[PDB]
Amino acid sequence: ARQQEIDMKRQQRFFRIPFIRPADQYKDPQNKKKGWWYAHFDGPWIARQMELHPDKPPILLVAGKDDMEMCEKNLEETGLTRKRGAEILPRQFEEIWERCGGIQYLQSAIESRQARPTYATAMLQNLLK
Repeated sequence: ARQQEIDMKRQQRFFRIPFIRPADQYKDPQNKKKGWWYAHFDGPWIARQMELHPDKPPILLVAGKDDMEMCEKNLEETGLTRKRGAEILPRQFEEIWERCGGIQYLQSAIESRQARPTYATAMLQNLLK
């Protein structure tokens, strides 16, 4: 069943990491746009992904659809966890998620059965009201 897929009984971890682009990093100390990478991992994998770059629009990625775009490494295989407190709050993630159009993207794959009902999709269904 739908809920059977989502199943809100797994691990939920959200993180973020503000890293500067190498190219801009050295070519110009001032002209070094900072890119923020956030990802809401679920258990050993992830279900929500969002990228923000001063030069690159809000790249909203999700499991199933942008499985190749989003993080392709388990929590330990990611690195954000190893960092110095990469974790974050769900309020911030959903803050930007709505600030751009993540829900719309999810609702699109959700209906097309591409979003892969894992957790965000269900959370989205509730976030719709």
